[PDB]
Amino acid sequence: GILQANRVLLSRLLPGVEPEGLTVRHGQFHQVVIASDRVVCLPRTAAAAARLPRRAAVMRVLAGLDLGCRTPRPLCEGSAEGAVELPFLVLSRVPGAPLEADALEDSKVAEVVAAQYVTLLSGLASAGADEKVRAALPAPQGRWRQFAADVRAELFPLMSDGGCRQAERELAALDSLPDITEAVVHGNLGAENVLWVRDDGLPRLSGVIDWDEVSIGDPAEDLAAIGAGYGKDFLDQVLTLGGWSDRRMATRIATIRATFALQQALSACRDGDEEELADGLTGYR
Amino acid sequence: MGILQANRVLLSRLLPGVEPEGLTVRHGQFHQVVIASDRVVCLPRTAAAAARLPRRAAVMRVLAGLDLGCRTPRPLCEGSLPFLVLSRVPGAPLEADALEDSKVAEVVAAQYVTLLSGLASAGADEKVRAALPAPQGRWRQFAADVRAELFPLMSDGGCRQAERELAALDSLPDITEAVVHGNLGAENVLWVRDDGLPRLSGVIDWDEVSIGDPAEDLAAIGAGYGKDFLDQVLTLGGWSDRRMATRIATIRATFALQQALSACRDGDEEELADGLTGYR
Ligand SMILES: Nc1ncnc2c1ncn2[C@@H]1O[C@H](COP(=O)(O)OP(=O)(O)OP(=O)(O)O)[C@@H](O)[C@H]1O
Repeated sequence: GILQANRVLLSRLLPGVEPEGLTVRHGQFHQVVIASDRVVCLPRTAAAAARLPRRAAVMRVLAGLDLGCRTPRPLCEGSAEGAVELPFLVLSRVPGAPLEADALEDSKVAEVVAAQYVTLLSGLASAGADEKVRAALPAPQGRWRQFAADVRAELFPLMSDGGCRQAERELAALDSLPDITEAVVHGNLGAENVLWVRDDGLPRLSGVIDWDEVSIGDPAEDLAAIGAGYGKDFLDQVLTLGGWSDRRMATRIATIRATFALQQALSACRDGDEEELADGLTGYR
Repeated sequence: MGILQANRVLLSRLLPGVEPEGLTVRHGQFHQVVIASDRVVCLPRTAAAAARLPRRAAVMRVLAGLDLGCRTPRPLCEGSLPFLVLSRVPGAPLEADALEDSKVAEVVAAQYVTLLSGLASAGADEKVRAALPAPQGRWRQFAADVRAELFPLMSDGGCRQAERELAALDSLPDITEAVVHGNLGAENVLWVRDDGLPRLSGVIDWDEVSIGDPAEDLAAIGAGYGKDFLDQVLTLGGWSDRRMATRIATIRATFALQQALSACRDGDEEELADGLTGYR
């Protein structure tokens, strides 16, 4: 296993910590070892290792943004960004737990949760128009067109005929999407990546984790994730509070939201997370 | 009234549904700090601190983008009492006792080295240098203050000793290499314990932050944990040269005077007494 394989390095990074007591999250390029107060990114390949210098820069940039909440802060020295490759990257662990959809049935919880989503997304949006932000973050062109290709190549073989027909309709709409490169976009802003304080009172946003797919892009991508997780009414509340309820935006969200389970399945496929692949392919096989 | 009751409107906005009377308040010189579970609310103690709070928020944002190998209080929200909401750095101070174990001591020293290296590296960044204060001849200004305020409280002998110590200060080169925390005592350095060996969580209380001489931070470490542990840090970090040693000793020798001076201004009689122990 990954803990066993990297036991020597982990003993140095986490002195006195028993390897078996730790946990692992699967990424496309990195395996993420989760300790009590910090996480250790271990590159799966040498190409993944060559990515880590850039990742350290990106996480430092995110750590400087005004989002109203925490992000995983790089615990390397600044010079690690100038390396050709790193054998690891350590980040601070964001405290808190996901919010279950249940909590939103209370309309005061819903308001306060929505407002904090708006602070986060407004900060990401404004940060998108900043050249030092734009310089450190990727900004792929025709990502939608290309995502559709990846789905047809990588996921259709795992689907039923009916599934492929369902997915085809969803993917086809994507070619209508404008290529928006305005905001910092998390790219995977499902409920498990948004952490709230385990404290008395109403939910308070602790921070956001798993920035693997972060880019300069379309804010509708993150709003789509929220809609997929929490449904139309909560989304509409976020859009209203944030000033984003125009029909152009609403339409892009709709289009992207219909692909969001496929985005999850594509991720699970590439990082070998079996259960999340099964979840993602629910109703496509 | 009470500070929690007094600030109840703001607290209800910043911490919705959180019972104010369940909170705690602490303070330093400039700020009343309401402590919540994962964050603190900094409120100005004076009209001066109120006017400077925007500036402080700017500095904290810069510090939040530095690679120090640990956490700092991240600005979450600022408004106008002006207020600043910062992330709460988890963990507790390390007691000197723990350093008696040499494996704990090596690991703790190494983590101080990372922190101090990060501060030093950041000091050569002009965007950092521009955002942070950098006073000229701070040690001469201090010396003038000590003579004006403390000498009258001191014996003749005491004044001889202090005058020597202050002379030594003037001899120092006026270094502006590093980000200097400026108040890096044990209580401002927080640790995760009981999960293997101590891990440095983060560092708090950055009100005295500046571009200056890192000997100042190293002096503070020696004050809190003694010369053996400081020696371990200096050796691990490659700072064990004579030049650094002299600067550290010179700064170290002014800690009692620094305490007496601050105690003399805020009328804290017991810290003024402690500070002046040698000098009267
Ligand atoms: N980010 C934080 N995380 C945890 N505790 C904090 C934080 N900020 C402040 N505190 C707590 O509040 C106390 C007072 O804060 P601090 O020393 O920063 O006050 P201050 O008046 O702003 O400082 P100074 O006297 O240096 O101007 C600290 O000793 C600590 O217990």
